[PDB]
Amino acid sequence: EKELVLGIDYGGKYTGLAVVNQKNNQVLYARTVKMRDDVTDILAGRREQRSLRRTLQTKKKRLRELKNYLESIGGIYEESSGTFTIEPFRTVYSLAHKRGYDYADLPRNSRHRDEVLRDVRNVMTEGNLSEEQIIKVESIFNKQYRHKRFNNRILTKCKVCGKNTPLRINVRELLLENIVRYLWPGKNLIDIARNQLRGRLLFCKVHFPENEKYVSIEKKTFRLAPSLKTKIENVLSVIKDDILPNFTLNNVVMESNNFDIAAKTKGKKRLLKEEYSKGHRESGETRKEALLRETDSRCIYCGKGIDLSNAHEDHIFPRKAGGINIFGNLVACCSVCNEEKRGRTPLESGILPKPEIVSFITNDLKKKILEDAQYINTLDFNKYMSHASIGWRHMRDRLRELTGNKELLIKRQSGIYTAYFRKWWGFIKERGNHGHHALDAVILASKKSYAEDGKVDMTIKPCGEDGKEFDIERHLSEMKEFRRDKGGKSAPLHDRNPLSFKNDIITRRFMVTEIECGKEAVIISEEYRKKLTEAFKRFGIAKGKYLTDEQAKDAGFYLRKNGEGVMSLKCEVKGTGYNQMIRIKNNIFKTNVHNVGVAVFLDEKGKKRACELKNPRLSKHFVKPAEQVKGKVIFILKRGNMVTVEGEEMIYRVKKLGTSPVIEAIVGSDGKTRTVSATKLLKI
RNA sequence: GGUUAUAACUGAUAUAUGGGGUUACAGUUAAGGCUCUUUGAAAAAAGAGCCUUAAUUGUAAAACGCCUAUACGGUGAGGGUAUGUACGUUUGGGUUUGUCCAGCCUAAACCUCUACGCCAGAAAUGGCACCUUCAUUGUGGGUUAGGACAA
DNA sequence: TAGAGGATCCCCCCATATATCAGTTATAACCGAATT
DNA sequence: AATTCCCATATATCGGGATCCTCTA
Ligand SMILES: [Zn+2]
Ligand SMILES: [Zn+2]
Repeated sequence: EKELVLGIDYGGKYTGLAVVNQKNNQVLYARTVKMRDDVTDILAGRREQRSLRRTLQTKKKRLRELKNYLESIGGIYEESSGTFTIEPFRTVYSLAHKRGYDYADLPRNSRHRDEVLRDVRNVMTEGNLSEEQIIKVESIFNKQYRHKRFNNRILTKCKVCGKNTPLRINVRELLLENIVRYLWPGKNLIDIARNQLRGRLLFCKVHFPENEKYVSIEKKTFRLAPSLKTKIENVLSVIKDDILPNFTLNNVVMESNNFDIAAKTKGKKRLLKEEYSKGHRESGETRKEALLRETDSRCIYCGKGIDLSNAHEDHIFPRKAGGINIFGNLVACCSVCNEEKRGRTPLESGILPKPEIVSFITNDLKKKILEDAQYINTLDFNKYMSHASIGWRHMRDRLRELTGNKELLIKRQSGIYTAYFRKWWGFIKERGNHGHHALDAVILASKKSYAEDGKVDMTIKPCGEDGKEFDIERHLSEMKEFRRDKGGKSAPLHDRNPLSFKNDIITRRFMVTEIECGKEAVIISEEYRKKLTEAFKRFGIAKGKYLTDEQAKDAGFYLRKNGEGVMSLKCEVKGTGYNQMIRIKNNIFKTNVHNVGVAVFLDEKGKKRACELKNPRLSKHFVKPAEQVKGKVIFILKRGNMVTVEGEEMIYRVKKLGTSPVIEAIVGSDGKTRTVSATKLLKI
């Protein structure tokens, strides 16, 4: 064990860690891990909820300020009605809720701020009011309560010292002198002058000019995405428990992910070198400008005129299920086509692109996605290619900190090299079971010596327990699972969609197109439910599909806005109990953190009894009363607690609380869960 | 090979909004039911009341809590505004708990680093905004749907 | 008539600006250490 | 003092409950 080498295979969702010794190429430890993949969705979803909450708070402040001013100038406000009785004041208050957008100048639910202001001004003028009041009202509409601060944010530290890195927009003079030091390299200097310069220097103002010949340190990485950061931490967690206390580390290698994102994103393998400089976007333009040029500044879906003030970059492939922000996934949507699509497949949406602009597109990738949105699934580009490539740094530094040896050697191995040895030593790369990642890790750590006559040497084969080569299904341990725990204080208290609880039944309103096929029995209406079933049978729609906009209109499901929009139906919500219902203010939500543990106590008679402990943060918000603890509690059960049955010696892990906890064996059981009452269960 | 620079390419974190949708309440309309009164031999019809299901209008709520009233806004009158001020520096605080952190927000004291936006002239910079003082009049403000460890 | 086993049920969407970093591809500049 | 830069198409692809119907002592 003189030389120990650890091989790490970094992947988008699975990472394989293996450590072997180069003395005889013997496998000492090999295990693949599974990283959390819901962090990106959770972080994105949290931001939307936070933005919506802050947006509503600003609306309340704007409405309160407008109401106070309206009352001052002669308005009468009634608390019961909540709005002014006078028509000029009532209209202004009503228009304040939807003030429109003002991020672009003027060249429909959301039309513009100017149109709303013009509508506001017209109703104020008709009310015989002074221009001073109109100006003040307009100022309230355009008033900003929370100022935007995007300048001076996320300051970069210098490579040598800790001083703040100056912004590149005040460095344009310095960057010009960096090229004139030496000596087609003629258009390079033009770029710094006449375009945006986003990105810090990674250096301060005293080392960048003259001390640029400081090539002694690695590229420091200070900022990492939380989803990518927790993926590395989960991998490092496995290393600390097993690799750290068992064996020492002398060398570490990693699989370099040269996915060629600039090449696989266009539906090709590797385009020309000269075509890498010029991307899909037009020269001297943005994504919106480039999208309009390919559509001739019109709309693909409806053909109406599109300007920069209303152009939307739609995702032909919805982001609700999949969705990738590529140039070939966004074409055009002006005001209503985006609203009608609302994040669903165009084939399922039914708003087919007009066959007059598709033939005018010069991009071959756009042809396939528009004809069939499902083609992106068969594309050779995935979001995990960037996930695997991004994050190779900030891992060696953390590895060096954990295991010491700040002078650790870092090497990168390409996937082509490990493929040669895998197919030559007698290994098969199966796209099925995930145990094949530990083997990539072993080939990553294995000594590479061809010798012989140009063929891979057979005496350097990795060894199993004693000499039995390396078997994925025989010489591997259990692959670790990293999941999300909802028992913490950071988990959501309830669902984001309020529910209606009238006459002791949980119901909610759902769109006709949003109703899944085969689940129409929940509709309370005895006439629209039959109509929905008839439409499904007539059009020949299987289970799991929806109704398109054209099909819904032709089936009489469009009597919402003068025959120009789909309606909504009130249907009962399945898979919900009374204990999950919590009422906050006038809203009612369904919760999932209502159970925090199982408490077992002694009854008055003497027999043991089990109850469910409720969340302290939601105890007073429960619609129905719960059951408390009467006798003395002997023990309290919790999630992730190793328990055993009264008539068995196996170890089980509790997954669900309640009077009948659900338990599952740590090793084995083929993933099947076991349900048993807590009375006949004991905690180990 | 490393570092850095210029293009481009995806990946994912904050920020500030524009909508759709959901729920509560209060009106209106349509259709379908249940009762009462009444026209009526009867058939039947009308009026009134209630319910259900759709369409429509307005208003309101959207995590619990914790912290802050020594706080947080409106109006009017002064001053300060690259010599300045914080999105910056230094030491802290709130969220914040069994413990620690992220992300936001913020106090006192300071310009070494970092950043400093809009609307208007014919060189003279004016308004807005920001900061601050005072008076008057209100009850507001921040954070919270993420990650670890421990019980 | 009570509790497990076994079906199937349940979760919010679109977009517009404003900033930033972290990876890849290409070209160019050097720096540097190994290799020849 | 001139040259190499590890050998040498591949790598990446809910959880925590709930009801309903069916068995079992
Ligand atoms: Zn420096
Ligand atoms: Zn359109």
